[PDB]
Amino acid sequence: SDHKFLTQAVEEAYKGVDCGDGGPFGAVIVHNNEVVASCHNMVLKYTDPTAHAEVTAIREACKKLNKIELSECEIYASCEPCPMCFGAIHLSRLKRLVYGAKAEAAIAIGFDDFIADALRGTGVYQKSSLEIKKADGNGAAIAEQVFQNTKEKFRLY
Amino acid sequence: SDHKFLTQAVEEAYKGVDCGDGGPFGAVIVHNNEVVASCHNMVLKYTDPTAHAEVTAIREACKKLNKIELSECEIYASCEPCPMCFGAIHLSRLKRLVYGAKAEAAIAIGFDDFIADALRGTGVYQKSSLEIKKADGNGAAIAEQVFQNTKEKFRLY
Ligand SMILES: O=c1[nH]c(=O)c2ncn([C@@H]3O[C@H](CO)[C@@H](O)[C@H]3O)c2[nH]1
Ligand SMILES: [Zn+2]
Ligand SMILES: [Zn+2]
Repeated sequence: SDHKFLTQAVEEAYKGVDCGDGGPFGAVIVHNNEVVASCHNMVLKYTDPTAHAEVTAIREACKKLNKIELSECEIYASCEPCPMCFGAIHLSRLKRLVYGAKAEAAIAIGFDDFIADALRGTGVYQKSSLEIKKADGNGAAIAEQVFQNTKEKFRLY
Repeated sequence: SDHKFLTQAVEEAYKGVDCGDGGPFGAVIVHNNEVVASCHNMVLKYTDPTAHAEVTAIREACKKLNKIELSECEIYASCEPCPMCFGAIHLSRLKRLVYGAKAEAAIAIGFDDFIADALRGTGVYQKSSLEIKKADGNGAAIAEQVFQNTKEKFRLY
């Protein structure tokens, strides 16, 4: 089922960058095969630099479930969560994170080299509680190609 | 000027605890001596674990200035911002952060050992360039006293 929800997050990234809500980033929060929230980056729509896909999904899932913790839930991110979003994932008590593309795939088309030390295990103070799965194979390929596809779409604009 | 806005952030922390909005944390965003946002933790009121004082303040300042970057603004946090909030401060491009109490003051009364490497200078993948001032003297005194005064008066999260 990992493939299904990761590809749904990828679809959310495409949808969000097509409708102009924000950058090509998606996030899906699931509760035992049940989709709780399916969101993308809403920074431009909300005029909110904290409205990344992961943060938006956390907010919507927490409001839908009437609780500030998502201990029974897992999050699927189309792209490797940033430091802010990884911190939000920690605070949300999500029990597992699956992300598709490395941050370098986003950096390749002009996004900031804003990478979470706690996700990559390079910190002194911050460590991760979280089970972190980096996607491989076909899901990883789809997620990685997201960014070059979006650049192609808007090339002649 | 630093002491005034840090004191206002401390006051926001106290007000938020008294309201039941969240924990004893405040944040004030300033543009050239004008207060752009004055917020406290809203986790309990919004059912939103991302609604820390700093994130709430960034949201409100961005909505008031109707822009997603706060390049000429400064932020005053009653307590050392967590990894999430420091990532949000990074993304909002705030040029200066003044914080009152070290994170250990909050950790000592039950909060997560959840510390931002990039703030303390131990980040590797997260490279922050904003100016960071840790309060001294009376500011540090009142900011630390926040956590002694608010013990047992709010629900942890
Ligand atoms: O930056 C923060 N803003 C808050 O509102 C807040 N509320 C609680 N905490 C927790 O306090 C500790 C010290 O930063 C960390 O465990 C935070 O998650 C907060 N950190
Ligand atoms: Zn993010
Ligand atoms: Zn925080």
